[PDB]
Amino acid sequence: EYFTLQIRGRERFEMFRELNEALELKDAQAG
Amino acid sequence: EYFTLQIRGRERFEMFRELNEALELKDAQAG
Amino acid sequence: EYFTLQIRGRERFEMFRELNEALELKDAQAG
Amino acid sequence: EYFTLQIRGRERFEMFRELNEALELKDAQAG
Repeated sequence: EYFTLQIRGRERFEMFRELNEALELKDAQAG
Repeated sequence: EYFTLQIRGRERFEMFRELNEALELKDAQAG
Repeated sequence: EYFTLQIRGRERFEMFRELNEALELKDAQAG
Repeated sequence: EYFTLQIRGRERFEMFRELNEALELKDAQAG
């Protein structure tokens, strides 16, 4: 299930995007 | 400028939503 | 109960510090 | 340079620990 979050500010968006990509990379390997 | 981030998983979405709301509350007061 | 997390990199530390302060401000008011 | 952040609450600590480990895994590979 996918959800969408609206974020205000380019810098804030960049931060959350990096954190989300980091979590997805962790899962793809698992650990 | 608003951006939208697609997140996978209800629990992950809840976490990012709380973090985003926390940052917005901090800004509304400023500090 | 307090815990301590060791973080590598000033920029990363700044980011987590802002996020942690944001969550604490949210709790102090509650919502 | 390593920094230390004091966090209140086991659940909050768990969340930041997962996020920090995710960022470190991303860097170890780079991307």
